[PDB]
Amino acid sequence: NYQPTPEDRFTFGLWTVGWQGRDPFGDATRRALDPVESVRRLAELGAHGVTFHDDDLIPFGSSDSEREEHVKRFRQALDDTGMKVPMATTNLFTHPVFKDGGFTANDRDVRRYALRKTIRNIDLAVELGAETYVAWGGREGAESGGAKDVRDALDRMKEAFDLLGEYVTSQGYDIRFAIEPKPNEPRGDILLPTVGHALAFIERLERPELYGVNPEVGHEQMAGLNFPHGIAQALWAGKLFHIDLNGQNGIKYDQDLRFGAGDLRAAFWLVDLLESAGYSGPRHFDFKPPRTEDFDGVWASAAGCMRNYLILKERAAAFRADPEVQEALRASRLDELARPTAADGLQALLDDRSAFEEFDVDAAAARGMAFERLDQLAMDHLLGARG
Amino acid sequence: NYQPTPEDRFTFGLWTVGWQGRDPFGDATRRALDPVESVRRLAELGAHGVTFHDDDLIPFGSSDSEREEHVKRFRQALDDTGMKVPMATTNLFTHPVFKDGGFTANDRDVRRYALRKTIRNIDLAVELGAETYVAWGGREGAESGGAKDVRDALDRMKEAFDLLGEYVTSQGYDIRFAIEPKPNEPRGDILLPTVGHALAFIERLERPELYGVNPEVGHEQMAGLNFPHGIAQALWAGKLFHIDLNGQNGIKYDQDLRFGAGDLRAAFWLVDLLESAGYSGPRHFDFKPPRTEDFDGVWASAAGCMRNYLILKERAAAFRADPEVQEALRASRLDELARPTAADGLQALLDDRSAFEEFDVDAAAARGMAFERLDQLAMDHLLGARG
Amino acid sequence: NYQPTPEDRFTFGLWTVGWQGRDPFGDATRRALDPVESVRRLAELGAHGVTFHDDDLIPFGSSDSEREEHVKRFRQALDDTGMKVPMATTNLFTHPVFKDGGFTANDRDVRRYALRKTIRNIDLAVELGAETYVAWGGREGAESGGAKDVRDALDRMKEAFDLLGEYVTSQGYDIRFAIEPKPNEPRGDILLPTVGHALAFIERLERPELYGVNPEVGHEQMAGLNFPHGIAQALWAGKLFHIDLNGQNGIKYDQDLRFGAGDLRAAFWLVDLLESAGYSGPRHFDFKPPRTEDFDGVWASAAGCMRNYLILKERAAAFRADPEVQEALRASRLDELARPTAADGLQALLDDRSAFEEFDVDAAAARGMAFERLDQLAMDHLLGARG
Amino acid sequence: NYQPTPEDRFTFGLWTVGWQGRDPFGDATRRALDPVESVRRLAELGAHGVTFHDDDLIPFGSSDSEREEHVKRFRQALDDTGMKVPMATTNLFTHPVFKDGGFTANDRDVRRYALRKTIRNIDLAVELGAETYVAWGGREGAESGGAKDVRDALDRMKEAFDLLGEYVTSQGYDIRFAIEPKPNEPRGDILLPTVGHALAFIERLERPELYGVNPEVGHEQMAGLNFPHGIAQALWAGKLFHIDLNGQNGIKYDQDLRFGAGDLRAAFWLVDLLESAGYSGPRHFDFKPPRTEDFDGVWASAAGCMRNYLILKERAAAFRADPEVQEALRASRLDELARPTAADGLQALLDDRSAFEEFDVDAAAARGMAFERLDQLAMDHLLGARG
Ligand SMILES: [Mg+2]
Ligand SMILES: [Mg+2]
Ligand SMILES: [Mg+2]
Ligand SMILES: [Mg+2]
Ligand SMILES: [Mn+2]
Ligand SMILES: [Mn+2]
Ligand SMILES: [Mn+2]
Ligand SMILES: [Mn+2]
Repeated sequence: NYQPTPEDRFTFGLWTVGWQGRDPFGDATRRALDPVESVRRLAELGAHGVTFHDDDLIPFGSSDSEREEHVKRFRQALDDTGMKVPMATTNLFTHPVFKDGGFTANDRDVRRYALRKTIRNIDLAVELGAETYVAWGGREGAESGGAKDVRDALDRMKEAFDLLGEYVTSQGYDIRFAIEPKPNEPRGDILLPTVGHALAFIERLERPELYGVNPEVGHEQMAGLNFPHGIAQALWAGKLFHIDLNGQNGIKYDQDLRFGAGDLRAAFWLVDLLESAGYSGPRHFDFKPPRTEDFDGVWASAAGCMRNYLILKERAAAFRADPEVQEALRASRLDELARPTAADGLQALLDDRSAFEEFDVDAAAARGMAFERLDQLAMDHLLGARG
Repeated sequence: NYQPTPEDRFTFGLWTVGWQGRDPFGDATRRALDPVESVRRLAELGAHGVTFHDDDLIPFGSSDSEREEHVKRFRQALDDTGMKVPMATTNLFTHPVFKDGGFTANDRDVRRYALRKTIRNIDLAVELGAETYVAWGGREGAESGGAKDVRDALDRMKEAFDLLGEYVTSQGYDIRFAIEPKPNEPRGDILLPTVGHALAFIERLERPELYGVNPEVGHEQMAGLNFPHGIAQALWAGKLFHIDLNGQNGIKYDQDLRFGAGDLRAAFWLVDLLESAGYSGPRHFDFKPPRTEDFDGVWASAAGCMRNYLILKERAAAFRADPEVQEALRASRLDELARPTAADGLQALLDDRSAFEEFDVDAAAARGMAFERLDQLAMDHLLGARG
Repeated sequence: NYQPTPEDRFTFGLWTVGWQGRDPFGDATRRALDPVESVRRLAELGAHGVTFHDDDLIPFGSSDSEREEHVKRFRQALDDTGMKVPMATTNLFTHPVFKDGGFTANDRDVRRYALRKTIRNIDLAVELGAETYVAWGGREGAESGGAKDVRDALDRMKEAFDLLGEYVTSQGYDIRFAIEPKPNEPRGDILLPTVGHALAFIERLERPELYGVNPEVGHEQMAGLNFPHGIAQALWAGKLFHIDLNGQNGIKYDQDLRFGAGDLRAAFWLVDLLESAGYSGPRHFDFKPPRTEDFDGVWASAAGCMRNYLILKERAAAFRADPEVQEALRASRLDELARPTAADGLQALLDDRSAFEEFDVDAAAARGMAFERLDQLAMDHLLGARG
Repeated sequence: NYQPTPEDRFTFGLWTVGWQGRDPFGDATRRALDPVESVRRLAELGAHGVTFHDDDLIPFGSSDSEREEHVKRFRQALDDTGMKVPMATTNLFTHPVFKDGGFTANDRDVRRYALRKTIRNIDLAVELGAETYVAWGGREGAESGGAKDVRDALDRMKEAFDLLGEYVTSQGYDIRFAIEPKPNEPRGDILLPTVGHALAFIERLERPELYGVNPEVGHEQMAGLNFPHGIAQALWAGKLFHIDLNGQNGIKYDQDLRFGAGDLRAAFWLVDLLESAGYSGPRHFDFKPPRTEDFDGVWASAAGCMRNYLILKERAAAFRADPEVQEALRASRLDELARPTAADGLQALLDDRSAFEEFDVDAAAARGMAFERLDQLAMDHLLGARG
């Protein structure tokens, strides 16, 4: 019941089920997984593919011969299981050299190094069949006001992304970029902190068509924002290239709980939106099995991610197909929201006495919106109190 | 000492000092102010100008006869004091007809009425010499997920702003629009909730050059965001058309405290940024004197807004003029942040062996950033524990 | 299906369904309800009783004859419907005289007035059969640091509550007090901001046995706290006298959505706790039907409060009775949490080599807690994915 | 200028300046410090003393032989510099055995081990002259609702603290316990999450006089609470045994910035309260120099903690000494707040017609509170815009 299949396009980062449980206050509680074991276990649970940072697969500072042997094992595991690699990314945050950032580090030589590290892994991503390259600028930011001139840093960030668009264009690579926003942690404030800031930044790049967003449930909620609303704005702009699914309990540290946990009604409205919009990209889980768990709990947590999506997908479809919800949407005038305000045009609007001179504002004000019934129907469907 | 003059460009909304103290849990504590009296008292305090909603100046429902008397009195008060009207805006949130929004109400007739109400006040704003027209969509949004399809709502919001841009260009008006974001309150979630979301939305308008942002200190802080960082991104995009200054203590209801209150160091870094970037627009206070105050406290609170700006301006200037701070900025490599990462081009960067193959990452990782020394110098300057 | 009955002990404040929709930015959207109509409508929906502020029932400044006629109508409506009045409270926040507080107003004469207003309504509460008297100190606090010496204010707050305990003891009234915490709004910070602060304060009253807490879902969540955890601490201390149920979407203004909305999984764990602890007080909804709604939406919202509680009660009971959840609780050692750590006593613990000298910390560390399976079983039960 | 001396009682944890910079997303940026070197560097900066976790001083797993050498070296360093050890604490959060807690772990054998580990370090703390023993239950709590029955967990926490109180009283030790609250991180929710919750819990211990709180600036601010207000309630209850000073920017991960950073006006009001109440304990800094810094920045950040305290102390003293501020305090009736509301008794209050029957509420409502003038004087004093 609610069994995931590869057609559901569920993907996992190597670093998700691979997380050893080291947090700001504690040591690791689990040993490291071989990426090959991760690929095989995830295939048996019904996953579609896996994603990776360069440093998840290739030990930092590996020689080229040493790099080749690491890829070849991962290689074979993907071949054996039919697992795809739809997305890859760069670790520009763990090594101490990135303590003030990669692309916007104050030191110029670190910025050049970060670009070279990124470009090497783009090559590898394309070889493995990745269609999306994610950038999470986790160290781009500041703890204090004078440490970072944000106008200069945005110049440096634009320069880096423009150079990367140049590289893939010169190589003829069929790959797009997705910026993953986060408001804070591990920096006090991170540049491009929300979906909105990232969307605005993309419009100033030299070729904006190459760049989209990879929003994460928990990151927008870390700013108290409505995640389905932000996803709707990304869809409206044509910029939802990828998505990170997990759970988060409000405004605190980045929890990365399994999808479904955290804010359950936001999860319901998110799945309703993705499915009714026909989003066809990967459903990627950027989550961390809590460090209380042994490895059997790791795979239970990963399976739970996939199961909760499938349950919510079923309830959202039942909600939209219910004839009673039908009528309630018409009663709340959702179909009128979808109609133009003034397709007659500006001149006609200015000459329409019914729009102002003779508009009965008191009668219009008395009309109820009937939102609370509509919402209780949605609650009933989520909880299985109707079908 | 720290006395404002009209040259400082301090402006205030009629609705700020005119707030009667009604909050969700309590009735008014102050009598209503005559707009003419506000203009005169504000001029006596050293203000540069005043701003208004249509309904602050002209009582809602006023006959075309009564509307003319109200503007005449106000124009006369402006002339007698000198005082300017740099910006105006529409009240699309108080009357019950707007309970589901103005531009994005589900009911089409409400949406047409909201546009007609706005266009009438654009005409009045231009006659009074306003250069900026502000839109705060306080009722655009939702409490529940099914009540608003956000993709349709963004279509309607774009339709509204495109029509307004058509109107002003057809009349030859030399006015620009500024969107004022806010994440929530009075709606559970408000559309375009942060500076970034509004900046992104503007790029999809038909004539994006006509539109910028009017960010408010407290509104970005209601999402836990760094207001100076968000202002920097607006400046970087060429979109800071106007600014609302006030105070806010973190993530809670919108407090609208006087400027300087709330987060004091963020106010310092904001004034440093505005003054160093050469922002030339109004320094506008969107604040509410607390309802504990009588009219003497109203005027004391308004004077405090201006005074705190002027103190912070002095300390930020002293900070940037200090040779020891200039040293510390070079020690933290802020000057290198301003340097192109790779003006030598993509190919040169790829061939530069010093950027990767022979980059000593451990030596680079060992470099201290000297940020804490720089920040304590900024502390000392703010507190006047050095000159 | 999921039909409320008076035995479920659901209660509503007159001010909940009576809320006219006036918020900080908008006028009322609904006319006022006669308390008699409220009592009759709520009885037909299956409610158990109603609660009131003095000012909900008796217009402020009513004469004694005028007071008598208002009570007599309410009176008869309760008699006709069998509705109970289990709780009442005082409005010490709406009138401008309370702008700096009631019990902790700086002005001594206002503090005496607040006590006299409270004592009059205690008499009325007892006449109507109330067993709990709630105090929400909504104006007790400050916007600025110097306005309120909190040690002096806590002295004044203790003095007020001690005097009230004296009054009911002298009159022989069978009634208890419950303090309703809230962290902020309408004051910048409110004294006793959380359940914990209120519990601590009660221990310094002259007769602590007379005082408990009335926690509200949304208020604890306004501080980002775990509401079920706080309710557990109140139960542990023997202090849960009353509870306010509603919904809240994280850290923002006090939304007072209908119960079930906001944080749905917290609602599930709250009902699980209340039912398994055998809480026998009223299930009181302190909520506000959104101002988008007409009166038919008001009653739909109120019915939804009751329905969601009953659905969650069913899912929580099914969760606890599931033999698979059974085993999972034993697998996660919840029964071991309920056993003493050292019932053998201090001397035996100090002499137990297995507790330290010979404890195998590495073997103990390797044990998984199996929390993620347990939690996915709970998710499955909430969503009706198992029975 | 603003130079610390041992008389100022500034103390630092070994783990503060000794933090190597490991965060959830990054490896260490600094080498480990020898405790003897920290003691000497801190003494050179003007510190009064140092504090420690057992595992900061003695490497975990040390033989009883190796443990003695470590303490001897440290005692010698203390003697050479003078330096005191006013408080000590137990690390019950780093080792993986504590992944579900120490005192409230579901596994009983872990709970017994946590007690034995703590009791060993109490003996060491007393030998080094510590007067306060701090407990931060960083791992007590949960990520999911069913993992922890909080009522049983509070039974186990009380059992643990009662046993510790039995131990110290049986040995004749003259040490007191201080509970350090925190709302979340590293657990999703931590038990006893705020100052109020811990104060309430203490009153249910067997010997409550032995236990107080160790509040931390950033931890209360992680719940959006007013830290000076919470300190005032701890003082009012006689329970402020110790304090942790640092900086935090609002509701996010625990930043542990140096004191003065974060919320600057709250730091001012905190220092005003501590100094005016005559708090005599240590001024302890629980902070982390940012991982961007080298060892020069570590020491600069520590010096900044002390310097910012001393600047704020001067400005708060000037504020309270200013005759114009004393005037403003009387104008705001702070002196009347300090007056008993009804020292004449319940019966006299009931018979006082001036308190209700003849109280002119509209005249009282008209009184301005003059809070904004008072607060701007406090501003001026903090910024040194008056003397
Ligand atoms: Mg992510
Ligand atoms: Mg504003
Ligand atoms: Mg309530
Ligand atoms: Mg601490
Ligand atoms: Mn995350
Ligand atoms: Mn505002
Ligand atoms: Mn509430
Ligand atoms: Mn901390």
